[PDB]
Amino acid sequence: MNIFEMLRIDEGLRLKIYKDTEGYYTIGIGHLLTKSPSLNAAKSELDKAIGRNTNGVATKDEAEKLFNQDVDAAVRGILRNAKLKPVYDSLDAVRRAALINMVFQMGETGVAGFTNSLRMLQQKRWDEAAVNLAKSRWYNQTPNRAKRVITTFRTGTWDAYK
Ligand SMILES: [Cl-]
Ligand SMILES: [Cl-]
Repeated sequence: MNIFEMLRIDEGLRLKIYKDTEGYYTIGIGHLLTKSPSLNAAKSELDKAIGRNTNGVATKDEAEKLFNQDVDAAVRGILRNAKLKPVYDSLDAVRRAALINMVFQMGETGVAGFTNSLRMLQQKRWDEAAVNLAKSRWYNQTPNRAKRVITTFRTGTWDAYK
């Protein structure tokens, strides 16, 4: 298992513009297009992302390219973030993937706000962190996915994904 396969399981793959769990237009492997209520605005962002008149549809290769770009951006965001970097640096490889997953879903800002959990993770207080992570809108809105990521931070194994 690795970050790509992990996120592929969590996000799925859809080749036509769809609405995510929050009702925002997305495409491919969890690639958010826009928070705007307008389908046209979404089609326009899709075309600009892929570089062609797509008509709201992407091919598999295109979706996978957006995915590679997004994972790369998530990592790079973490490394540039003063609150995130130190946590990431302190973690083992598996847990690092858990942190990337969270950033991919909610953004640098979103995750950087889990101040208390981040400190616990940095301290390697696994069970405590897991408890704190669960007291969040994130967990209440997408509990199955959140449980998978949490278990990952708790155990440092990929058991939740197997
Ligand atoms: Cl893009
Ligand atoms: Cl879920």
